[PDB]
Formats: sequence, C-alpha cells, structure tokens
Amino acid sequence: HHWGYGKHNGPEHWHKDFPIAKGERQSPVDIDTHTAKYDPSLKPLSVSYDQATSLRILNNGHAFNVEFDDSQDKAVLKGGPLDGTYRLIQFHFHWGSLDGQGSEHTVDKKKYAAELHLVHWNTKYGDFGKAVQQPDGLAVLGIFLKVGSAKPGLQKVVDVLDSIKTKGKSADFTNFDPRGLLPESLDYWTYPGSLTTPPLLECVTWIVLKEPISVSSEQVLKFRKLNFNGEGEPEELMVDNWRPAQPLKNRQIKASFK
Ligand SMILES: COCCCN1C=C(N)c2cc(S(N)(=O)=O)sc2S1(=O)=O
Ligand SMILES: [Hg+2]
Ligand SMILES: [Zn+2]
Repeated sequence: HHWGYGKHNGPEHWHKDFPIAKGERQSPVDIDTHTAKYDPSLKPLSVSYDQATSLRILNNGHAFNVEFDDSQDKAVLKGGPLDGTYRLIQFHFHWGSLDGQGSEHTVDKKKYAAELHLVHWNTKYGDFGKAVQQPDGLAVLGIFLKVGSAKPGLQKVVDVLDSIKTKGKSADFTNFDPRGLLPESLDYWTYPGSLTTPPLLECVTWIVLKEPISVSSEQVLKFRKLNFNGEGEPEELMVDNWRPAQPLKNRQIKASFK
C-alpha cells in the first residue's frame, strides 16, 4: 500500500518497495557531536531568500509543503559544502505527537520537537526531475524546532493550517518570507545522505543547522491537528511523520564550527 508512518506502512516497511532504504547513504542519522569532524575548508552558507516567491501550501498526506516558484534564481542556497547554485523549491516539517520527539536527525541521540526541511535542487541539472537522478542533485537545509517562545515568522503558516486539514487540500500562500524561519547562527553539520521519505533517493547533501529555532507549544500543537487522511475518510492525526536515524556507515559528518 502507499507508504506512511503507521505500524503497517511505516519506515520499517519502506524497504520492500524502495530497496534503497537499506542503502549506503540513508538519512536521517544521529549527529554524534564528538565524532563530527570540524572542517576549516567549509565555506559559510549563503542563503539568498530575499526574492523568494511562495506559491501555495499543500497537505500531501505525509506533511504540509509550502511550495515556491523555482523557475528562476529567486531563492537560492550557495556556499557551505555546495558547488554551484541550488534553488528553493519547497519546505516542510516533521513533528511528533509529544514535544520530546519529532525531529528526524538527532544530536547525540537527543530528539527535537520538530524539524524543518528547506529543499533545494541543483540548477546545473536544468530541472528538479533531473536533479533527483544525480549524486548531488539536492541540498536540504534542516532546522530543529524546540518548544519555547513563539516564532513570529511561523505564525502565517500556523494560521493557514485549518484550510489544509486533510490530504490533497491546498491554499494560496503567496508572499511568505522563509527568512523568518532561520535561526540566528548559520553554523552547521553536513554529510551526504538521502530523502528521509520514499523514494529515499540518495542525493541530498544535508546541511543541518546547529542552532534550533523556538516555537511555542501552541504553534506545534496546531501541526498535530492536521490529518494524514483525505476528506471523508477516517481521521488520522498527522503526528510522528519522521523516520528514525539510519546507520551512518561509511560516512563522516563534517562541522563548520569548532
Ligand atoms: C522523484 O521525485 C522525488 C520527489 C521527492 N520530494 C518529495 C519527498 N517527500 C521529499 C522528502 C524530502 S526530505 N524530507 O528528505 O528532505 S524532500 C523531498 S522532495 O525532493 O520535495
Ligand atoms: Hg540521486
Ligand atoms: Zn523532510
């Protein structure tokens, strides 16, 4: 059956239809801060989200995605461990049913309440479709969310959630500024990995920021009221839409900070 996060179609079952699930560079992974290699050759990240053009927000049955117009170099990510320019195409979150879980990546086994993923594709390849067939096609900027004070930049997103409660629903979501979701520091960990959801394609250069952003419990609570199910179907709360940590195998997590 189509994949999900439940007992019968969750992560532990993905390998059956997506054999790459047991591959060599699978994500997420536990970032062991004591084994991560500080690397001085890593340039600082260059986040140019000033001309970002958000188009809409959609509930796809696995999470809610905010999509952006990537027809041109509007919102891009450069520098860091990247060669070339990567265009922002969408961002989504993974969250849990309780504040002590939700993130996909963990830091020294610590799970955060949620994790924001800003998906970018390598312009060198022409289009998103070609990028996903390439061993450096995607760059996903991951940001952890911890329950504390409210994140004002996240409110516009929280306010529209009622309109996309169920699978398949979408709502116009223009003029959203993704910069309001960035933490203060751009320090990060980076490693070669994959999409954390099927098709689990292996070509994401993961860039996980060190500093998490704070969101109120009320803000994360609204995430938890979404539905995996489409309208008319039995209600299944959208929570715990995260993949557990995969074995690091033959990889090293580089750090841009000491
Ligand atoms: C062949 O088409 C593949 C399409 C993959 N896309 C959908 C996934 N759910 C997905 C998961 C992503 S994540 N969470 O690992 O960054 S990104 C992302 S995605 O690159 O925007
Ligand atoms: Hg790939
Ligand atoms: Zn994700």
